[PDB]
Amino acid sequence: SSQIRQNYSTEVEAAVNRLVNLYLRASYTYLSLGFYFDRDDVALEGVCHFFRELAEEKREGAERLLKMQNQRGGRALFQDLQKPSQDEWGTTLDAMKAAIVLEKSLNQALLDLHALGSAQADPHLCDFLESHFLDEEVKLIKKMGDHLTNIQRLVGSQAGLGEYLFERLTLKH
Amino acid sequence: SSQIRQNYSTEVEAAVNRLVNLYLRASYTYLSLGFYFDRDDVALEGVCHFFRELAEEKREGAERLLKMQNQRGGRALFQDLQKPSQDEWGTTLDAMKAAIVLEKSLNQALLDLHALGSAQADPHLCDFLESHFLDEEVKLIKKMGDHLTNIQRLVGSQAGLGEYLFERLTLKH
Amino acid sequence: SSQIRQNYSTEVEAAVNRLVNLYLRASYTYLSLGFYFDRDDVALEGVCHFFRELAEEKREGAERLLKMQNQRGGRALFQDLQKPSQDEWGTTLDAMKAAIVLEKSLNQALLDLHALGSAQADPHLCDFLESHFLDEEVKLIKKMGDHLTNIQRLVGSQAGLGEYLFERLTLKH
Amino acid sequence: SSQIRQNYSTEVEAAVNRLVNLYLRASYTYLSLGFYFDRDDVALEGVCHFFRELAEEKREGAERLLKMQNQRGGRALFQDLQKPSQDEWGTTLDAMKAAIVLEKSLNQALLDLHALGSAQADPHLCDFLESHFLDEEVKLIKKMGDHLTNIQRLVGSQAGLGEYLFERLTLKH
Amino acid sequence: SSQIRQNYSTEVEAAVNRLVNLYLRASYTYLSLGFYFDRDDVALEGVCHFFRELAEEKREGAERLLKMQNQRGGRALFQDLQKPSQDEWGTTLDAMKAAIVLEKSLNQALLDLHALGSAQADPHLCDFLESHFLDEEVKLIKKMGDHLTNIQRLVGSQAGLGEYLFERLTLKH
Ligand SMILES: [Rh+]
Ligand SMILES: [Rh+]
Ligand SMILES: [Rh+]
Ligand SMILES: [Rh+]
Ligand SMILES: [Rh+]
Ligand SMILES: [Rh+]
Ligand SMILES: [Rh+]
Ligand SMILES: [Rh+]
Ligand SMILES: [Rh+]
Ligand SMILES: [Rh+]
Repeated sequence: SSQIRQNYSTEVEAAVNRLVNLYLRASYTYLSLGFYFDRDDVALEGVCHFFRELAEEKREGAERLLKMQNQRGGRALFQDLQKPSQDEWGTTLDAMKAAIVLEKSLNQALLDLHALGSAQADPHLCDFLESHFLDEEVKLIKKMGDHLTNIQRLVGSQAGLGEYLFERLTLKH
Repeated sequence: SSQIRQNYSTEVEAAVNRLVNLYLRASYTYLSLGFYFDRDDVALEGVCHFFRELAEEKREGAERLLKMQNQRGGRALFQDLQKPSQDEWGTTLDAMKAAIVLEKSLNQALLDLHALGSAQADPHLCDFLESHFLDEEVKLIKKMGDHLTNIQRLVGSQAGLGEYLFERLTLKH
Repeated sequence: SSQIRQNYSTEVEAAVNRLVNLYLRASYTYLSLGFYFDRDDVALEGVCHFFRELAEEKREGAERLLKMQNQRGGRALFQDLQKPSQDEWGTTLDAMKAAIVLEKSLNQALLDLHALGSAQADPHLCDFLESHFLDEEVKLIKKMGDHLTNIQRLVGSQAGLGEYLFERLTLKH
Repeated sequence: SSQIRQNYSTEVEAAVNRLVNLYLRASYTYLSLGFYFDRDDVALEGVCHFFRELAEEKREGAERLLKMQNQRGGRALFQDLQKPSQDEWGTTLDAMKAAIVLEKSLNQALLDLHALGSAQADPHLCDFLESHFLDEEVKLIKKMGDHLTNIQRLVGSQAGLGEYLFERLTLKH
Repeated sequence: SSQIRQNYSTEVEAAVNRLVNLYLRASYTYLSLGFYFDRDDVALEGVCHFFRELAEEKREGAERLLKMQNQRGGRALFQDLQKPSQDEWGTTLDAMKAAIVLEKSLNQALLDLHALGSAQADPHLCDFLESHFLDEEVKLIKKMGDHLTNIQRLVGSQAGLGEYLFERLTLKH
């Protein structure tokens, strides 16, 4: 390019690069979450596994965006990746709350990009986001909301017991 | 028909149509119960599965009745299907109580129909209800009573914990 | 929820609940159609099979909508299900005409919902309807139009003969 | 016996022997029907097959009754078997009408025997008739009624054509 | 070329290019015929299949000619492809008549080319037409003549019935 670029605005190109940064930031956040749950003084393997899988999914999301950027003739531009918001993530409940906040933020960014593409008359972009991002995000947020509810029901007056049981009976493979 | 109809009273034909409505109503009730347990703020997958399976069983029961109606030369007549008694179903305990009430009502309707058939000297009807309905209903009600007892034992002073454990350890496949 | 709900209007939530009622009503209509063709004085097995399969498809459509409602954080609300428009459905031709009228009505409801979602800036909804409903409906209506044409060609001056042949040579498996 | 006989009245024993004669008579009637359709000037193989299968089923019914008679300690007593009501059976329509008349007569005899057994407080008899006779008869009569309807629809103004098509497309394996 | 060209006249080269245009035109005609029979108000799947297969065969014929043109050192030259002679094709009978007219025209063009090749002393050309075109065309025209005869016999006084039966019992796979 510019030998292939067609109907692909500079605005959308810039927003795609920003979304890549957001997805890589989310991947980094999930990497931190996963290793926190691997600490010997935390030790919840099912929760390490849940977050490590999400780190992989977010990195895959970034790569799909980057591939799309190149398919349209746009140019990938990478920025610094800011460190995650916390160094320690508290309880499973605290972590799951932070994760849903994070996913809602990604979802809103996807919706904003879809709106931009619709405004720019870019149906390929709209289709691409629909096909590989919007429903995945909705399904993920539903799963996290389900988890949050189960974690909340388990707090009772025996929070340690509840945290163990949720990891053993819901999260662990 | 009337080319095949033999020993099949208008009373039994009408009661079969009413029973079809009752079974379809029960199927609809179980559909509502299943989706309630799928809500992100309820999130008890084993309970969604239990009730969704029952919705299927009740619809199958209605279809078996309708097939029998046609085999005897009776005429299926459908009525409005009233919506389920509740929009929200409370706890697993509340739902299981509502389900046993519902099944007892179906059972009583089957017993009433059997009595009508016996009064009408209709042994095919009596056999049909015996063969595919009465024992199924008894087995189902026993299972629900077993579940109720286990749910009740689990309430303790930690109801959330008990509700989670019953779903994980009894209901989930 | 409201812990997961995002970009999901009360208008769309209400319209989804109405569409569920429409699909369940259509399922009930096809149940009635199927059993009518099973009557000993009608006895067209291929036509029973065609309509019974459609009853299943419409119920599946309702369930997909209900699952989506929960994924978005909306709340399923069920209403009375009105009985089908007829108790007896006439000829295969009459039934197929009623079925296309019914499917066109479902299609229009889908189009209205898509328009609402587009107006509400809800791309997940738009995608969902596109992905699992709009093309299925178009394909189904085409098939029914094909059937209608073949049935119409077969009426001739020997309608009974034509009705038998269409059931034997087009509909029966 | 009388070493095993228990709760088995002379009335029921006599009625079982009469029912055996009725079933063997029906088997003989179906044998005649089958061979009539095998005549070179009739030549409807699907109709020969339908009636020959029924001859076998009726003989099996007689044998099940005779086995039951011996299991209860009753004594089989055979009478002359009267020849079938006709030597020539007309059209497929005529034959199917005669067959439904015949099956209705067997059904009524079964119902009469069930009533006798109920009056004699003979639950084994009632169960036996329910288990192997009443539903089989209902299913058979439904099938014949279905056939009659299809045959009737096919008469049109081209009866020969209709008779051929029904044999080829419904009856033939 | 001209490095390979040997015994290949400019006359034959030009006639091969014209025949390519004729075969592609025939392919286009069969494409139109196929989609006409797919219309919801025509709906004869066996006839769509028959003509769609012929569209493929004619395109293959054109490609074989083009390959031969290159093997001999001739130069493919493409011309505009005129649209088919009709937009709507009437009955199966009308379509089959148009198809035989079309195939006879292709056959005559093949015969004319063979005569040209014989006149030009071009045995490779003569062999090529014999090997892959002349017998295929004769076999195809025989099949179409067979179909025409069967369609004509079926018109009777019930043309719709006949058109359905021919599609179901001769054409459909
Ligand atoms: Rh996993
Ligand atoms: Rh979109
Ligand atoms: Rh299950
Ligand atoms: Rh009974
Ligand atoms: Rh099917
Ligand atoms: Rh859309
Ligand atoms: Rh058979
Ligand atoms: Rh009985
Ligand atoms: Rh083919
Ligand atoms: Rh030659």
